[PDB]
Amino acid sequence: PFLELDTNLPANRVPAGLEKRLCAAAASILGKPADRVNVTVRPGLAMALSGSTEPCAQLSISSIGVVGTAEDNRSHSAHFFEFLTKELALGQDRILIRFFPLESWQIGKI
Amino acid sequence: PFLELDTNLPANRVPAGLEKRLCAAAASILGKPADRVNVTVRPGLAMALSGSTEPCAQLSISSIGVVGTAEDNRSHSAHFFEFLTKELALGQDRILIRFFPLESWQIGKI
Amino acid sequence: PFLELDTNLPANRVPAGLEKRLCAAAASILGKPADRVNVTVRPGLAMALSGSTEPCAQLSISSIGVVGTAEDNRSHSAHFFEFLTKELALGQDRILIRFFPLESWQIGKI
Ligand SMILES: O=C(O)c1cccc(-c2cc(C(=O)O)ncc2C(=O)O)c1
Ligand SMILES: O=C(O)c1cccc(-c2cc(C(=O)O)ncc2C(=O)O)c1
Ligand SMILES: O=C(O)c1cccc(-c2cc(C(=O)O)ncc2C(=O)O)c1
Repeated sequence: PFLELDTNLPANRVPAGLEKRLCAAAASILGKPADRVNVTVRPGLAMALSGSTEPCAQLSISSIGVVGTAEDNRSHSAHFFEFLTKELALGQDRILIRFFPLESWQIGKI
Repeated sequence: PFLELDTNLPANRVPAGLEKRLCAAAASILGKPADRVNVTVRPGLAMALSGSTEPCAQLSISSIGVVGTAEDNRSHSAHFFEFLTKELALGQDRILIRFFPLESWQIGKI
Repeated sequence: PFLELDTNLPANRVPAGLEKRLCAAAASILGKPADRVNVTVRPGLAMALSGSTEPCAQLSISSIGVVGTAEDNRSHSAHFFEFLTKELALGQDRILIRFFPLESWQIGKI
């Protein structure tokens, strides 16, 4: 799976090694091996979420695994909110998650 | 809606509070309440647009609202070009917009 | 076409003008004119790829040109791995490419 996290938290306000803890958490949450988990964190951005510029984060999750129902993703979403609220001291209303299906042909390795 | 703006303008060359003005503009343009508008600005990137490295910007707009016709989006596009040309002193040829449909199930809140 | 490259290489460790060489390479690889090629490089990010935080890069390629088969993209992928391995001194296992189809209506110019 492919995780992309944008935040207006400055790089020096983001916990050291967040990308490592999010990778291991994502493997456990999504039930995938760690060696197939990809995380990108882009801190220090200018962001407005739900109309406001308080600290926030946007998480994109892209995977062959993504099933196009709310319920299929709701347990995953709940875990990712719990992870990000504790790591970045964000309220529940300062995080949004977007899920994107992928197919095998779209992924280039070699 | 979800707005993502990449630019090669350095962070200190981007107008203070662009993310706030783009959020309010987007609400007015897309006819959505401000509290459902999300903006991310990523300045200081290395960018080539239409083959050149002059100042430029790429805007992604993702929404349940996006209708898969040029004409449905053309009035929106026109407004976003007018907004970005004036804020970032870019010519019309230095901006590209991409529209992406979303469905409700893809969005995780809580 | 639209190329987006994320890397954990610091901006000052990324070769000067990578965005220009990637633009010209992409035009030659994808068989498109340079003036329709768009490249974004976002360096200095925190990244884990295949579970690890060694230097890596993620390349997204979005185009009307993208055909939904592995084989249609495999020659393109091979060229982009060859380009990035030599520019960023990354091993083959430290790069992942994702291909995304676009339709004309999604692209706003003016
Ligand atoms: O399934 C494969 O063998 C394969 C081939 C290329 C890439 C991937 C892949 C897919 C996903 C995902 O969609 O969640 N995540 C990680 C990988 C990967 O192997 O890096 C998987
Ligand atoms: O429609 C809802 O109630 C709902 C639930 C979760 C997320 C969103 C949503 C959708 C969009 C959009 O697709 O343009 N924009 C903002 C939101 C949001 O409520 O944050 C809307
Ligand atoms: O085909 C067109 O005339 C046209 C109109 C608007 C945007 C684009 C376009 C499409 C792609 C692509 O999907 O690979 N790449 C570059 C462009 C562009 O003209 O900037 C093309």
